[PDB]
Amino acid sequence: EECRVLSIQSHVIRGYVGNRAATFPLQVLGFEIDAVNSVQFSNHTGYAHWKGQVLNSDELQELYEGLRLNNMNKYDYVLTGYTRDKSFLAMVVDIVQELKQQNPRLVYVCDPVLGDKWDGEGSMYVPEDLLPVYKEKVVPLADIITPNQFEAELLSGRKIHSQEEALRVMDMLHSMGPDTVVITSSDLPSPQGSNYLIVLGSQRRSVVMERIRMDIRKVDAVFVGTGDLFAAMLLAWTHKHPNNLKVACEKTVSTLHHVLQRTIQCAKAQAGEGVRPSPMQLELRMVQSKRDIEDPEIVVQATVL
Amino acid sequence: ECRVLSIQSHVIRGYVGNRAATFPLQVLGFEIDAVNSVQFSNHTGYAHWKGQVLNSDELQELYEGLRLNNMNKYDYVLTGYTRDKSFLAMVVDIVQELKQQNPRLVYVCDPVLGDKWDGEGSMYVPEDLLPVYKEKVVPLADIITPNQFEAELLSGRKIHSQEEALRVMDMLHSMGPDTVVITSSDLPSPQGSNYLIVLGSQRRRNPAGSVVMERIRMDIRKVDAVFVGTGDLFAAMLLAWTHKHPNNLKVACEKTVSTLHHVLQRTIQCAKAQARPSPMQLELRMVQSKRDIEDPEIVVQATVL
Ligand SMILES: Nc1ncnc2c1ncn2[C@@H]1O[C@H](COP(=O)(O)OP(=O)(O)OP(=O)(O)O)[C@@H](O)[C@H]1O
Ligand SMILES: Nc1ncnc2c1ncn2[C@@H]1O[C@H](COP(=O)(O)OP(=O)(O)OP(=O)(O)O)[C@@H](O)[C@H]1O
Ligand SMILES: Cc1ncc(COP(=O)(O)O)c(C=O)c1O
Ligand SMILES: Cc1ncc(COP(=O)(O)O)c(C=O)c1O
Ligand SMILES: [Mg+2]
Ligand SMILES: [Mg+2]
Ligand SMILES: [Mg+2]
Ligand SMILES: [Mg+2]
Ligand code: NA
Ligand code: NA
Repeated sequence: EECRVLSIQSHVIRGYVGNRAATFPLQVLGFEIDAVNSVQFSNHTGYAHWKGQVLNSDELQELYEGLRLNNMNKYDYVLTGYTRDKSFLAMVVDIVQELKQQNPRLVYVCDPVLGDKWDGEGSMYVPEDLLPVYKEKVVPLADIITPNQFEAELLSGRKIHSQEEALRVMDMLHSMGPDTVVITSSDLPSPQGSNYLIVLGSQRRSVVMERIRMDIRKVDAVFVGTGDLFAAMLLAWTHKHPNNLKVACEKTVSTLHHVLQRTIQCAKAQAGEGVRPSPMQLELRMVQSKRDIEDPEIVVQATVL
Repeated sequence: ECRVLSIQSHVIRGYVGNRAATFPLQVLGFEIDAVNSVQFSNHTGYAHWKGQVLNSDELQELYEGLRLNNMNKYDYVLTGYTRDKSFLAMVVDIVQELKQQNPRLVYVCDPVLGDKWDGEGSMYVPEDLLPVYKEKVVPLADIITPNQFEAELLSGRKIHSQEEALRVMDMLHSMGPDTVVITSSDLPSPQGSNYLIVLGSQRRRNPAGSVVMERIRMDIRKVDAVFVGTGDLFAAMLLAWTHKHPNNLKVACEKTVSTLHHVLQRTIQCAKAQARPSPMQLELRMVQSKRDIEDPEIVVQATVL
């Protein structure tokens, strides 16, 4: 009847990040997703300016309490992403634990947002005290995690220089609890050329492993909200294709392809030839990608490792 | 691209305020930015509900952020249930500046003041809001959607018949808005007593330059239940379909009212099959009505007045 998702992420007025990047897509795919907005900002922090207010851990608990009092604390999935506050994350953990006791079959999709790699090596953009909570509290509770290379390294304590090392680090994260690990981006080399980024996916489930790889053509620009979109779409596609990590990843990545393809085109037309599109011009063309989200044309086959 | 700034309430579970208005508008291709005026666990018609509210200062701050980035350029502004006078005054100042930034901006205002329960009607917003609506908001509005009780409060006249309704509608036009739709009333229907009546009136200047007025009426059969959020959805869709059929109120209203019907029908059937349906079972089945929102099959035709 209904697949409900409790998604606790940022909200911006203008643009598509966090809950803004996750909601429309999931609703379009028929999920009863409920959005708890961890913050409400004018726009994402990639802009010259930004304003807003946050939601403290007490307010989050207050909201959970209202749902519980009405017996609306039964969800099929929980989805979380970027959080800057340690208190908030701990409160999130208590909530998932609770929702899990309420429904053992709940799937927690955790995007362990900690930072990223830029030119070569990267940096965190979350207070460091958060990492221990993610390693000790969050990830062990998670059923599906979506870190990028940097986050996978931080959560494992191991550096990743090759595909093999990435799969080993993924085995470590698996042992930490999550049955599905998908590294959403990395510096790994591709035979296709230098203009590619690699996605690796591992799923434990007769206990069998399924591992995949995808080589994605890089678009010349920095997008915001794509990691969030990736996690939400992975949530939707692993849902329709359980035990088929391959397809789930192909639909997720293809959906990202169409959205970004549509986004970079508009960004240019607006910026004009030879001019790099601004963050504003680079906002995901989300509503215009509705048909691509409903049924994405697979434009990337994933290789079975 | 058509940009809408919608300042209304947000709930975690259910569809009212920005939750009733956002998904449908996005489905229709509108770039709608949602400013959440409150964040509650659910709508206040449930046994319990908890949450926080946005104050006029935070609204001003969120707006300052859009402005600092030059993102205060909108085609439409949509407001609904507002609980605080200083908030409403802040909303008024915002709409003024936006209209200055763009003189073609259309302000769609749902002047939420109260309603009628059986025979008697009463307010559910601070009474000190009525003067602000009368002198500050409605004069800035291009499209208003009051229910019968609100048209009466705004006009200062009681409505006992179609004739009195049309006079208050002209009164409302003279206050400001070119489009006045009374979204519900207990006026008499030649089809029975179990009908609510919708009246619409739109003043526009045709190609030749003559100022004319289109007037319509719809007799909707009442369903046995109280829905929350349908008034919000009505305004949202009215915005969407008058945008599509700017010189045809009859069609705009027929698509708006037909969309509610399809939604309410699906909702009433997946509430009966659950049960009396409680507030939770009567939540608008928003996500499941996607197809109906995109292209509503017209099920009720309007009477030309
Ligand atoms: N410049 C780009 N070119 C092509 N695809 C991109 C680009 N940026 C993002 N993507 C798409 O978005 C996905 C996620 O990458 P991103 O770098 O946006 O997230 P992450 O950094 O992997 O996630 P997060 O920081 O939220 O944990 C990539 O797998 C790819 O599908
Ligand atoms: N019980 C019902 N039976 C049939 N249709 C209904 C019913 N309730 C709401 N509707 C639909 O929703 C529309 C809006 O009515 P509602 O009473 O929901 O809002 P209002 O009270 O008219 O608006 P507001 O938000 O300004 O108070 C009606 O015109 C109709 O299309
Ligand atoms: C507050 C906030 N939410 C969401 C996002 C989206 O993150 P990503 O670019 O990985 O999709 C960002 C990006 O930094 C952010 O700052
Ligand atoms: C915060 C809020 N938003 C929206 C609504 C829904 O209004 P309506 O049923 O007139 O569309 C309500 C109900 O009173 C409400 O409390
Ligand atoms: Mg990245
Ligand atoms: Mg992110
Ligand atoms: Mg009503
Ligand atoms: Mg309302
Ligand atoms: Na990621
Ligand atoms: Na109304």
